[PDB]
Amino acid sequence: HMILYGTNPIAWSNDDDRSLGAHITLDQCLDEAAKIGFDGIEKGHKFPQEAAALKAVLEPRGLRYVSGWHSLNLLVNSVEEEKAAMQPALDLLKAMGSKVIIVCETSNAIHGDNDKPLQERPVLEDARWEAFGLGVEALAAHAAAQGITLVYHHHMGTIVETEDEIDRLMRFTGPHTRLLLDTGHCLFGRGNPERVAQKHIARVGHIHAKNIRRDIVQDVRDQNLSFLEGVRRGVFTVPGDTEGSVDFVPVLKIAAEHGYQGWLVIEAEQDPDVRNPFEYQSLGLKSLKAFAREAGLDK
Ligand SMILES: [Co+2]
Ligand SMILES: [Co+2]
Ligand SMILES: [Co+2]
Repeated sequence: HMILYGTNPIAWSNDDDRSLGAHITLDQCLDEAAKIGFDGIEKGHKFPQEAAALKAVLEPRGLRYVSGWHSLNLLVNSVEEEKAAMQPALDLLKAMGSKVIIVCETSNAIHGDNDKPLQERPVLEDARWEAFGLGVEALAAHAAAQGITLVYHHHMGTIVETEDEIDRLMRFTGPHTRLLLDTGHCLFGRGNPERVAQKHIARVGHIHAKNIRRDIVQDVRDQNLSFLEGVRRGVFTVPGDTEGSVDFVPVLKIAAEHGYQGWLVIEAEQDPDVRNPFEYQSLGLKSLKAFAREAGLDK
């Protein structure tokens, strides 16, 4: 299949606040992801990191290793220091047959800081954008020569959150650097997911189909809450949730018309005690397959 459907384990156990879903084992997360019908799953903090041990848990379940998140520190480290820091993840992705590496500059990110409101998130100095993009494209070209496509995950609480900052990254990068379009983080950052698709679909190498609850997002803006406070309150949900705001079909229709191939990943951090991972991820996969069908992306 050219279009593959994945999930992300943070719907079961959160990476940034490990108390969320701490009670859910790796076995429960992988068992349920396989039963629901996902073709594969992305890396989470409970995952093994040796290729032989990671195959031992994913192959019996029929799950492919979609990719793994890898933090960048180009704002405080050199490019060479970051090529070294990135190589271990490239070795695992290659050994696992993965074609993509997910990256995001977190040196000064605040999404993992429970005490810091999202409005206090870092903004990259205007002068630094060109050098930062050159460091990103250098890492992208390093990975591409090893057969791995680099996709940058724009994220709340980081220097790349707004739609205009997604444009600036895409202007100061290329050709190997690709965008990971996360529809949840895009709309949360006041961007328009459909408009971002129109501009950058040709450079999109990975897609996260994440929904948002508009009422909860407005609470995070009015009360000036942190990123993780929002997650615990339900800022994110899955495609198909009536409480969501993201219009997925127009995004997938743009991807269909430009011949996108690769993964569509249901990613929805929530409090798993209140938002049962099996129920919401099940609704996400069903709804996202139907949306992709309606958009002409999956036939
Ligand atoms: Co080149
Ligand atoms: Co995140
Ligand atoms: Co994402």
